[PDB]
Amino acid sequence: RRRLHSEIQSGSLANNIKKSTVIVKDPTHIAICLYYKLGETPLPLVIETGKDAKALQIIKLAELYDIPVIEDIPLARSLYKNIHKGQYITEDFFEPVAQLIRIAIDLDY
Repeated sequence: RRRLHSEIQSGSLANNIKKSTVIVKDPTHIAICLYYKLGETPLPLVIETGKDAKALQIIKLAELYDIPVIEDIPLARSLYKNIHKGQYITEDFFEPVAQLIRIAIDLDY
């Protein structure tokens, strides 16, 4: 039998958070989920975003799945405005996102 629309939506959101590399948040309720996989993605990409209730939801799922969350107001707002879901970060973001990822994760290289 088919699952409820709400279950497909919640399940879909959960899976995208679970596979996120790092989430960048603003306390006014923006959350940006970055995805990077060495050899697959040439650059980090924005996999999910949210504002207000959706931001709160993303942040709570992040806590559930132990995904690193960094507060960075200017970077959250700028990514929100500029890098839409499915898009790679652009050059102005390379250094700030690199630094973000190094806060969140121990590479390696």
